[PDB]
Amino acid sequence: DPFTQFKQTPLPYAYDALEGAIDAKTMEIHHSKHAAGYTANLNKAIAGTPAEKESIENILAKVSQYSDAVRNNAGGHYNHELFWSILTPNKGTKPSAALQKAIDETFGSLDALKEKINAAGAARFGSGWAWLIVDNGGKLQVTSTPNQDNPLMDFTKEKGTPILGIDVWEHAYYLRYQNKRADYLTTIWDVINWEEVSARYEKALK
Amino acid sequence: DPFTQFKQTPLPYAYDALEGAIDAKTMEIHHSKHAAGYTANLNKAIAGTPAEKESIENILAKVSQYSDAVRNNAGGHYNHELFWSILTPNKGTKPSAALQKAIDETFGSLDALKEKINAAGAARFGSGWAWLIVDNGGKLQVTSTPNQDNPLMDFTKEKGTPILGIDVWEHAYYLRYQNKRADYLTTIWDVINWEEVSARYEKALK
Ligand SMILES: [Mn+2]
Ligand SMILES: [Mn+2]
Repeated sequence: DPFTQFKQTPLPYAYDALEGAIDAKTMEIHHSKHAAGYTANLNKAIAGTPAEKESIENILAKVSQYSDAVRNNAGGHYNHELFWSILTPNKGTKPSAALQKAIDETFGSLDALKEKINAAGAARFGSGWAWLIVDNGGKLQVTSTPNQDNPLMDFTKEKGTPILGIDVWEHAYYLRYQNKRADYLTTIWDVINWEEVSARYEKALK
Repeated sequence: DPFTQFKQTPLPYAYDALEGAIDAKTMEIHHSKHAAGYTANLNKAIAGTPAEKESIENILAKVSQYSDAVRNNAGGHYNHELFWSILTPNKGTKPSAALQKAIDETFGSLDALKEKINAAGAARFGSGWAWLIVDNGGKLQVTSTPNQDNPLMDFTKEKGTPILGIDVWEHAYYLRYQNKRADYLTTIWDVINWEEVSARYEKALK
């Protein structure tokens, strides 16, 4: 049906393509059950409200005006859509020259950035997400959020445009890693698509 | 070491005793990794603080006065300790006459109570717990809380003494049920120890 407000973008890889870090079963359930449910519930939650024809960014920017169902499913849809786009089976991507320079000046090195993201992800108690954002000063920042909340939401304290998010809900890693979230965080870097992260950074600065 | 403030209780059954509803691998990780960590981090968090010599119930009753590490691990330890005690491989336990009468007058029947708990469990977005509590007027209530929070905490909306808690963190059900939290909730009734729930009820009314 072309007329639904929100859709899942087709995945640019197979469910078993990311086995360097994420098992195939997780990819399939995570995409076709969890994430698909956020999209369907978002379409339902916005129906008949002022969010009905708004962009996802605009819904998040005014999210406190809407029901909790809009919040949780708008976050869910946005976050997962971003997450799929920043994974890849192709090894060895790296930040653009401009992103690399910004990472080095802000954190020291790519390793130092990964350490900070890993630590933020580990420190998120319960369900949530780790983020790399561009703030309203054009500055890079590492944050985390609970549940499906994100740095675009009106009430979020550390606001900015996400260029990278890593899912630390237990559903994202339990089948392969069980309690070992830190091993998931260490390993996921092998499938992060730094070309996509870099394209998002370019747009955030414009 | 007899002098630590908090210790875990070993399971009063085998890890595979609950395989009607819960896989052995989950029981082992859940008790030896997640719940062991909450106990250890609780003992560390309260050390050298006023919580250091307080009972777990008293810590929780003032938990807003302490750090997040105290709140999260005090809840974690209490909730898991209660959880293990209300599971059993002994099939066909039933509420005591006193508890059954209160259940029937408040909810209508045992099935009605189960429905209500299953619904609270399903509606808890993110990580948390579903609870049956005895409130401060002696009456039964069904609630849910986020993360490791619980009804003994000073800032919980619906306060009371828990007699039954069901863990709806993904780690509690993902290996066996994946996204199907509702199937987990339906099935877990097979292993609820109503004899322990009834003992907790009797004590709560005092
Ligand atoms: Mn997810
Ligand atoms: Mn648990």
